[PDB]
Amino acid sequence: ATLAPNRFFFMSPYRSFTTSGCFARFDEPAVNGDSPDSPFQQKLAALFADAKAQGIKNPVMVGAIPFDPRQPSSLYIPESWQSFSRQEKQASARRFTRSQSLNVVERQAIPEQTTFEQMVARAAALTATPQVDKVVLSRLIDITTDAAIDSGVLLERLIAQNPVSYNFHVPLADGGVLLGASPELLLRKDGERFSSIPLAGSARRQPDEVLDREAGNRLLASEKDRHEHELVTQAMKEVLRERSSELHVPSSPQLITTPTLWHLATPFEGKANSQENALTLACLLHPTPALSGFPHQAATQVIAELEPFDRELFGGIVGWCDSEGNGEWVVTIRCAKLRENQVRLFAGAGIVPASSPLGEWRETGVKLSTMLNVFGLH
Ligand SMILES: C=C(O[C@H]1C=CC=C(C(=O)O)[C@@H]1O)C(=O)O
Ligand SMILES: [Mg+2]
Repeated sequence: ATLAPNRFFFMSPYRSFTTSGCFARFDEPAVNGDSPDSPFQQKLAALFADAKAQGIKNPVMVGAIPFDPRQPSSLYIPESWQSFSRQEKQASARRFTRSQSLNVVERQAIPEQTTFEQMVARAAALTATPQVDKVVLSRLIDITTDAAIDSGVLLERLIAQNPVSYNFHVPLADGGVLLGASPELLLRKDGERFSSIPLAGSARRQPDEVLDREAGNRLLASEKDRHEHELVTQAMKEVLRERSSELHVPSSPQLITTPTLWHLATPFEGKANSQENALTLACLLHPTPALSGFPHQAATQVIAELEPFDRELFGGIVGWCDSEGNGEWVVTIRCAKLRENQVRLFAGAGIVPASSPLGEWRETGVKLSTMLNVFGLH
């Protein structure tokens, strides 16, 4: 049995659930969604009361928000939801046997290696200057297949290969499915308590648990990545100052893993005002310098002049919140948009003065391989 493409699914060490039905869609842009006087929040709160009044106990709001919060949002309240056991689902997925044979008929890197290296070069150059210190640049892989892609079977494969990550499956207004295995927590809020766990900095994992246990330790030392990382953490520090009652931040990062990568992480733990819910804080933080750059608005402008595509939901956030200030939001990376027989993958890095284009090209390549492995490609 597999999940139908019109259900939301979210797999997390916090709350893991599915959803059924669609009481109300919510397209409203999330810009200035960090202040509760915002159209986004007033509309959001309007719709929650609408839902409760109309008979829905414990409404939740689910879906994704795009990189650029001006662009519209892909949220909606389901008619219902249904908790499930993370560990139970890991085990069923690892046994899910029957897969789909897929024939690719086109595969396009957008852009290809050379154009990407020139974009990495022209971006690193501009970080050396007073104009920006960090920009994140991304690329895509477009895949056309000869038959519609079964979203449910693919999701089982993704769980089996990515047991530990924040795994999501989002129905879109166009009939598509946004799907991925994010390692990066952008914002959890459990009652009054909140955390965020930004990543930045990467190294390949190795098959041998000797060269693996040390390729990591290298990551912990590499000044390139340690500096990559500090830009993200200083910025999130400043932004949370007058938004959080308390706030604890380690000054040095720690190692975490995906099946493909070592990453550097810094956990944030704080308490926030009753003025705040899961999305006001998520909208505040996102995008961090791990997904856009630093300074944030200066780096969006390099991204627009350099990236030959619209990121749309990629590099956004995906998740949920309820009517009572709680929720979880993870960054939309290690992901794909599926629709009928067409798929788009996404990956970004991670660009400062010391970054070589061959390095970042291959870094994004390893990140893309999470979703390529789900598809059975290299
Ligand atoms: C943009 C991505 O990663 C971000 C978060 C973890 C590692 C990153 C890096 O080392 O450059 C990126 O800041 C992606 O996986 O597509
Ligand atoms: Mg990087």
